[PDB]
Amino acid sequence: MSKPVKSKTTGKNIGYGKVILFGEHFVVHGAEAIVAGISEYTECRLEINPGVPGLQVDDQRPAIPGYIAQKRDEQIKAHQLVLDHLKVDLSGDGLKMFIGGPLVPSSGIGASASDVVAFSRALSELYQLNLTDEEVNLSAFVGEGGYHGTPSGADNTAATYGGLILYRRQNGKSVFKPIAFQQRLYLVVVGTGINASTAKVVNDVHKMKQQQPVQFKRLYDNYTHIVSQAREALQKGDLQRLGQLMNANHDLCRQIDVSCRELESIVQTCRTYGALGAKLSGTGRGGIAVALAASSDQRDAIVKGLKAKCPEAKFIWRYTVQPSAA
Ligand SMILES: C[C@@](O)(CCO)CC(=O)[O-]
Repeated sequence: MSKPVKSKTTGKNIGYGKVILFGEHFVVHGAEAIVAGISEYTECRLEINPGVPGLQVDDQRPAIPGYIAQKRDEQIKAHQLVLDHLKVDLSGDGLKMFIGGPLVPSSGIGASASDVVAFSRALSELYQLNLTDEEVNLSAFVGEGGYHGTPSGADNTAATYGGLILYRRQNGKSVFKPIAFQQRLYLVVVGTGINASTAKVVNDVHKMKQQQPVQFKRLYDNYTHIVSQAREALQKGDLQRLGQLMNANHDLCRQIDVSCRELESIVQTCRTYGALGAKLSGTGRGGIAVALAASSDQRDAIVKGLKAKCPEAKFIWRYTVQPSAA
């Protein structure tokens, strides 16, 4: 059982946000996915709470209205899973937790993973556990079990490592590797305000494949071609090509029936206002859409356009993926 070495964290213990750039839904069936850990993050600060047992959560994340209250019971389970995993006993002296960072918690942004990653790093500091990224990622994965469900590993992996990540089901579980990229990704991420059930939509897609094996196989193959090109576009640093491929990916997502009217409105407006590419991101049928801008100034025009002309764009965020290398 781990005992606290520090009385208060002084580090910057964070978990990155996440957007799926390519391959939501198709990844379930063996295709390669591109997941982006964004710069924007959740921070966890910890300090000892002498004589006061348990974990006191001071959650001040800039979450969308109602989100924190909705997710609190899951968060309780999640934090306790991390605490148990790391063998931390708070039955005597507990902990005060402060949760901050600029990441806006909302469905589709991997905010729950960001939370448990930040918490795992903060615990590692306070208890001087010297956790590797691998160990942080596992702690987060375990904790993610407290939210529903089930975690693929993509959210926690993006939250602990950051940057661009190749995600595939291989031999025969989730396999992750970093993607090297030399350019900044200027993203507009848009929340619909609608929460969809990952499990239901995935199972609906499973049923579509069952009902139309030949048609689904074609869409699946069409996807593998897009992500193959997406990888090359990334290696080249051709953002215009990447954007075009994002659009093509969205088209395939509509064909497996994971879009909706609100998402269509957002992507249409994004493209109208000069986005290189725009698509739903993640589960679909609600959640977030993601648009790629060529620059920061061109991102301004898209945000302007969405605010003015797209009422379905309930929440609008400027997110960035920092380059991995010089
Ligand atoms: C729909 C899906 O591809 C992404 C949901 O965030 C499911 C998964 O990858 O486990």
